[PDB]
Amino acid sequence: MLKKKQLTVLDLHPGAGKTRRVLPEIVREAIKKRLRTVILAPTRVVAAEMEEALRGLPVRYMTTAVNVTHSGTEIVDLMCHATFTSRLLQPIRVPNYNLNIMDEAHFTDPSSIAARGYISTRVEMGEAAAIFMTATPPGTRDAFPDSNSPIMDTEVEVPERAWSSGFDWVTDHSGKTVWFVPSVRNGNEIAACLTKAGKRVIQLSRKTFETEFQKTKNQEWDFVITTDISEMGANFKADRVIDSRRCLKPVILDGERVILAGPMPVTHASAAQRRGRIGRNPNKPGDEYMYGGGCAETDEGHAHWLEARMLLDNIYLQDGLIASLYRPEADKVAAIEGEFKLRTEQRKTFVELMKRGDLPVWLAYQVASAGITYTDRRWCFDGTTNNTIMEDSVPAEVWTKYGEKRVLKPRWMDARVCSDHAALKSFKEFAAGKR
Ligand SMILES: OCc1ccc(-n2cnc3ccccc32)cc1
Repeated sequence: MLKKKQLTVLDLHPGAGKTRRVLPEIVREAIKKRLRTVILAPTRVVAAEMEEALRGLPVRYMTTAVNVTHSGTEIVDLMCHATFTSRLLQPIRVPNYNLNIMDEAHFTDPSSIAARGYISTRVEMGEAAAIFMTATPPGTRDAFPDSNSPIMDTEVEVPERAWSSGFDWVTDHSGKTVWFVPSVRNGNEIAACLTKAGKRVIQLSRKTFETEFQKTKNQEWDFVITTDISEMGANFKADRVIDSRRCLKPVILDGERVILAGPMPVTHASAAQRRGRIGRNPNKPGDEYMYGGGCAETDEGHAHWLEARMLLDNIYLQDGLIASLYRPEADKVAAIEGEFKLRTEQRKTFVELMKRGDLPVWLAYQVASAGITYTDRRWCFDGTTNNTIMEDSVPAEVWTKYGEKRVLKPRWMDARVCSDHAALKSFKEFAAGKR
């Protein structure tokens, strides 16, 4: 695998030991061959699990998820997918890694797709080697891969709302269930219904995942209600997955706004990862996978692949060359390489709107490309009436940094800034000039 110009897809089935068995063998070989190596973890939770798998090996943990004293002599770096792409975008030196290892390489967040684009382009140029570790590479059509123990697969109607009757199988279960929902708001309603029926429920989503995932270890629980973030190497001692088989799809309409379309079917890769949360213990056969819909290739025309192009157009590779998307996922977007390349000062603005602003990539791009500076929030208030953001069925209002109460009416509307109470709170703080 470690030979230059090679990209290896390590596609062992979920739970086959890619992270805890194969990765340390790769890292030992890389250190023997003096290969400057990066390991990319999808989440801080996975970064911390990797530290335990790699304990004893000289690895620099570029994450405060790991409390360690480095020797200063490590040639293997470990960081999150998003940290890698973030450092590439910023005026910070990123070494030209001889070996690029991406764990949970199916992750479809924009920064992960961009990282795979950059890495696969370096390999195609003859500059580097890469290993992409995932049971579900792009375009996989198999939702039911192999497992460590037999799984009971059942197609069944799954609730997406509070229910009073007709789903006794949900609550009659005496084990632990991981339940994949299409959104935070949908999970909130299911979680409230289970709580009212006497169940102990933990909710996971992107913003809460590091903090809340620890509860799955520290407290007894009956249900984990999760969004798709638990597709990225989240491990549970569970005996059942309930899978809506539904997700939200960010869609750019008419180049001018982002909507959260659906819910609609998950990809086969997502469904396989959701199912792959169970059947992991060869001593516990008959874990259950209950699934409530079919799969579809809903990654086609998904905003994340366009956002990945906006990130890659703004990463230096060599002169004016621009990294391509990883070939198997390159058709998911109709984009022109370089169309989103910003001049130096607009690029800095773009980066700060994502990093400090915490805005979605698409929205950061609209603001930066308009020649707006990071602290200029006038655009949060001067949009069309149809861009009015609602809070409890009334227009949302903030006090501007000038001390004026104004209706939130962004010039560019991206549904992800108000998809749940926490998102809208963060966007209100941004519009007010509070970060
Ligand atoms: O680019 C942002 C960012 C992310 C991670 C870190 N970081 C945390 N612990 C570290 C140890 C070694 C090198 C970098 C480290 C710094 C900066």
